[PDB]
Amino acid sequence: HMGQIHGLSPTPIPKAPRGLSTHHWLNFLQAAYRLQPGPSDFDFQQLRRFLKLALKTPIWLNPIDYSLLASLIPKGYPGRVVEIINILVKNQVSPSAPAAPVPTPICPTTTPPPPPPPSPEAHVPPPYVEPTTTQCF
Repeated sequence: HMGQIHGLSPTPIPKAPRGLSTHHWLNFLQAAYRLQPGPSDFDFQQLRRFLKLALKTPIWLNPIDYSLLASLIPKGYPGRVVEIINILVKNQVSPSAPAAPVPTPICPTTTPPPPPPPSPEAHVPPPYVEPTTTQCF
C-alpha cells in the first residue's frame, strides 16, 4: 500500500533515485562539496570511476556500507576521490578490534606475570634463628 506493500517499510527497492543511496552518497557528495567549490560541474566523473569500480564488487551493496568502500581503495588510489572519502573516515574515530587481519605475529601475549624460580625461597627471607634452623656454620 503506497510503495511496496505495507508502505515501503522494509524498503526493498533502492528508492527511485538509485545512486549509492542518499545519505550514503550524500556522505560522499558532502565531503566533495566541502573541498573544492565545484557545484555539479563534471568532477563527478573521477568519482563515478571509483563508484563504478566498487560496483564490480556486489559485496558492499548487499550489506550497504561505505565502510567497505574505503576498503576497496587500494590505499593510494589516484584522483582526489580518497581525499573526499578520507573526510568520511576521519569522521570515524571508531577503532575496531585491532587484531584479526594478521598472519599470526602482532604482539607478545604476556598478560600474566612470569613464573617463580625452581625454589620455594625467593623473597628476602628473615635471619632469625628458631629452634629448627641452627646453621651454626
